[PDB]
Amino acid sequence: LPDFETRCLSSLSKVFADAELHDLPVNTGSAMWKEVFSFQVAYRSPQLIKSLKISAESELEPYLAIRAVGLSPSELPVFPNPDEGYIRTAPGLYPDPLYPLADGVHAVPNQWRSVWVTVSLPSMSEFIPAADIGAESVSFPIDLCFEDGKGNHLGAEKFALEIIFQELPEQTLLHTEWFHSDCIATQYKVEVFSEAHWKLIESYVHNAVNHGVNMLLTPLFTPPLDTYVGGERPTVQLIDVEITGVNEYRFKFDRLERWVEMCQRLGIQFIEFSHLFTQWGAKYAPKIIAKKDGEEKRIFGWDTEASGESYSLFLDQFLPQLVHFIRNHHLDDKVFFHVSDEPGMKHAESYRQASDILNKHLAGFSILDALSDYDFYEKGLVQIPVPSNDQIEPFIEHGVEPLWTYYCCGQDHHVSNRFFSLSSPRNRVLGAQLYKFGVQGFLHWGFNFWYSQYSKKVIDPFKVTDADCAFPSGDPFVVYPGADGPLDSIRWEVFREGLQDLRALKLLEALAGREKTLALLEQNLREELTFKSFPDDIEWLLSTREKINRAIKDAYRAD
Ligand SMILES: CC1=N[C@@H]2[C@@H](O)[C@@H](O)[C@@H](CO)O[C@@H]2S1
Ligand SMILES: [Br-]
Ligand SMILES: [Br-]
Repeated sequence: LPDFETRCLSSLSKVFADAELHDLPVNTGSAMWKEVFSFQVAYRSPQLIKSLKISAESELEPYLAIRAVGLSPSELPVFPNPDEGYIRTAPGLYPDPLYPLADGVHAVPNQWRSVWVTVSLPSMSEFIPAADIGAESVSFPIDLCFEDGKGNHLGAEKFALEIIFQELPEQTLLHTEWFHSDCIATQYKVEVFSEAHWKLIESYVHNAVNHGVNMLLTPLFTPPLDTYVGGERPTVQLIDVEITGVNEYRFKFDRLERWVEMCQRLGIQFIEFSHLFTQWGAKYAPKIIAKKDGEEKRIFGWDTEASGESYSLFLDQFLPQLVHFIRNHHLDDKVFFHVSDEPGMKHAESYRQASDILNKHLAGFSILDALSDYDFYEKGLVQIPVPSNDQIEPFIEHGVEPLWTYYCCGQDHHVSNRFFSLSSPRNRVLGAQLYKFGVQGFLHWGFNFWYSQYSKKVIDPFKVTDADCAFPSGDPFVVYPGADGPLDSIRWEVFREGLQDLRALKLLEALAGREKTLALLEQNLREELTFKSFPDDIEWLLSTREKINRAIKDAYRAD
């Protein structure tokens, strides 16, 4: 029999196959009802052992999954001059995708590998095992077993999960991760809005909702994002347009009704309409296709100026009809609009002209856009600014409400992000930051972006994770394409943990008040928590959440 060693670890370790493992063992934790709780087990052999049999024994087995932590390439792990908090800076193989056990799991000579364990807890009232509804908590063991192909025992670890008998309350943070339907169609080689495409969209949206996405980017017309000037992405257009004469249109909303019904069925709460003017300037219209005498033709795009009377007349016809749709489906308090993403100060006049067209028709509706110039908000050009987390200080200082934030490739220094080359505490700490600063919404551009920069070519996300050496690996997507639907990354699992932390902090505030809650979160910090300053440390984050959980368990409750 070969030598075989194991180590039980938290969800916040990243186990590399080319390095010694310094992380300390973790064999206990706590959670609430409705929480997803995760851990992992690292293992190593001097020998090549193929097709390990890995099993768990627990009363929690109906709620438990086990997956293999796979390795992904990164050619651009970092931009120049990365800060000292980065875990690695070299190109190589990084732990990231989570694969089904049925795909096969191996021990590879003198390499630490990992399996990842997910426990998706129900409500107390749906829980199948016996449980004392009058106890403050109950602990359950989870035993994980490794055998070879022939049934010889190789290793084991025991984890003890304490479940506290309170429910993690429903998320009220607004959270959008931009959803690229085109990337689904080109990966799976299906036509846009075929029945095969709709089935895949549903699977991808269900994953998003399960990970705390409650606001979905909704493609009225092909979203004008990450597209070179004079280029295109695959047509994704929910609105049907018939051109009936020069500057004269008729509209049908049937595909939009299908999309909205899908959102309501799967648990999306807010409809975020796609941008109506081109990125980084608001200079042009999106690609728009229409039918003339049965035949499809492009009527708007990079050859139709945003300020031209042609696009103005089109929107004067379209937008009142979309408002009628919104009122007829009782969506009045459930919608957001976009003008144009990421304008600079040099683009303020064009952004204003575009905003003025929408404001003729969309009075009473929420309008937001990603942009970070406070000087740009002062002049009333944008209703809800969404500043980046490294530029948020002036928005906080001036009491802007509702407060939103985002991050992307530009947020490479100090702040929370989700790059391969950053630690899992640096990802998960966002939750605590959103709590302390009273943030109302979080936006990310990259649920499943699987093209290169400017959408010049299709890439394979299992081979190219940096959009062809443009964006640090991890920025453009959190899910990979499995055979029948999405595969999670460890980064996506850790992001959900941050959201859960925010929900736990808000519960402790309901029970004990904001002053005591903030005092607990900041206990023994050398410096105040900010978006740029925090302990990047596994023990700090785990012990802080354990303290929050203990305070909830011990609090005096009303019925
Ligand atoms: C809201 C955003 N808009 C941009 C996206 O379209 C991408 O280019 C991304 C790259 O990191 O950067 C920003 S994040
Ligand atoms: Br051996
Ligand atoms: Br929340």
